[PDB]
Amino acid sequence: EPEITLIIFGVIAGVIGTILLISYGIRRLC
Amino acid sequence: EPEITLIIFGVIAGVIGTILLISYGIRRLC
Ligand SMILES: CCCCCCCC/C=C\CCCCCCCC(=O)OC[C@@H](O)CO
Repeated sequence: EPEITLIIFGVIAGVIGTILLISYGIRRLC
Repeated sequence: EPEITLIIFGVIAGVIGTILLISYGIRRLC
């Protein structure tokens, strides 16, 4: 039942969110 | 409220997961 969909997408929004945020903290660091 | 609880956990698990993944990936792969 679609209760896991909230988890997977939350992970997706969690993984994507961290990669980009760190990539914006490193983009200056060459 | 239970839906947002599942989504938030996905984010937290996603945030902690990605941080550890690349932190334990940068230092490893030299
Ligand atoms: C950077 C990667 C981050 C990975 C984080 C992974 C987080 C996983 C979080 C939660 C996993 C829960 C797994 C849930 C496992 C479902 C159990 C099951 O099979 O029962 C199904 C029933 O509905 C049948 O009636």
